[PDB]
Amino acid sequence: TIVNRIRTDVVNVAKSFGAEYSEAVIDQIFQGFGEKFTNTGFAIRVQNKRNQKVDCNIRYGEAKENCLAWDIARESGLLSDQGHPVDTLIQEMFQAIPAIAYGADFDINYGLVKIWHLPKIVPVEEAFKIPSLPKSVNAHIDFFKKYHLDALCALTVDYRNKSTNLYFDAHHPEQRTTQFYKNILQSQQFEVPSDEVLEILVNCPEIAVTFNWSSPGIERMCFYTAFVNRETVPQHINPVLKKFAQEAPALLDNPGFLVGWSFGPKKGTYIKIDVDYHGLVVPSFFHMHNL
Ligand SMILES: [C-]#[N+][C@@H]1[C@H]2c3c[nH]c4cccc(c34)C(C)(C)[C@H]2C[C@@H](Cl)[C@]1(C)C=C
Ligand SMILES: CC(C)=CCSP(=O)(O)OP(=O)(O)O
Repeated sequence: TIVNRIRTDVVNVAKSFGAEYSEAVIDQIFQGFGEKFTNTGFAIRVQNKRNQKVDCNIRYGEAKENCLAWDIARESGLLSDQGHPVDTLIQEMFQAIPAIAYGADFDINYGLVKIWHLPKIVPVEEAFKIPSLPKSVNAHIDFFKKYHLDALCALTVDYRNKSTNLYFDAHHPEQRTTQFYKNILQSQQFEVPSDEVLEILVNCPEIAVTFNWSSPGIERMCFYTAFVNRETVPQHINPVLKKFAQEAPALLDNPGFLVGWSFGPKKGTYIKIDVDYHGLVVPSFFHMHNL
């Protein structure tokens, strides 16, 4: 079956990258969501957030107007009340902005970590009405204006990290210059990467900005780029990129990949790479950003 091949592949990725994982967690996740993994946008992700440690996430998305993952996770025990503003945030999101899709994200050592809300691209003003957003979001209106973060293409609630992301379509001509990325990164006193990475960033069609309830500032920013096959991933930039690009499983032989470049302060400066397991994610990425 597809679901058994997926579960096998996930375990094999975790063992190959030495990622911490829990067989009991994986059993819970697949009990609730394995059927969903078989026939929707499904990806396996690895990242090097923590020092000398690779983490493995699995995630899916589908074009439903309601947030089915929330009901499944509540019923299957994968999401309990946190005693925290995240408890109702996703509900508020789907009440405040109409969704064309939703998604969910799982750390295979923990369980459900995030749920995504995917609207049609809307002005970012539509998010300022969401009551339980961290106050730092409204406090950053002038920042969003200045860096042409006006076109909101997704929202996410990170239940484990207790944080939220806003995702923007990087449509503005200024975002085709390396100076834009140097300036938005320096504005947060984040690390500025090499010129190589900068000329990769200028092609990023999407920018994520992370907020939380523990600071007035931005926690980290992420620039996302897709690659149509293993060969065009910039494997030389980092060993995790090379190893995952050459080894990641998929249902076709040469799958595409989504690469996120994260930047923070002792920070979240790191790489994320996801494999387009079924082949739907990468085209939907280009389509949602009109490329
Ligand atoms: C299918 N789908 C999902 C989609 C998604 C959820 N949140 C997003 C925020 C920005 C962009 C995207 C998403 C897409 C459309 C590029 C997409 C990515 C893949 Cl990796 C995911 C997570 C499924 C495994
Ligand atoms: C397009 C990408 C692959 C999904 C967007 S959500 P994310 O996984 O990048 O969010 P975080 O890394 O948890 O901040």
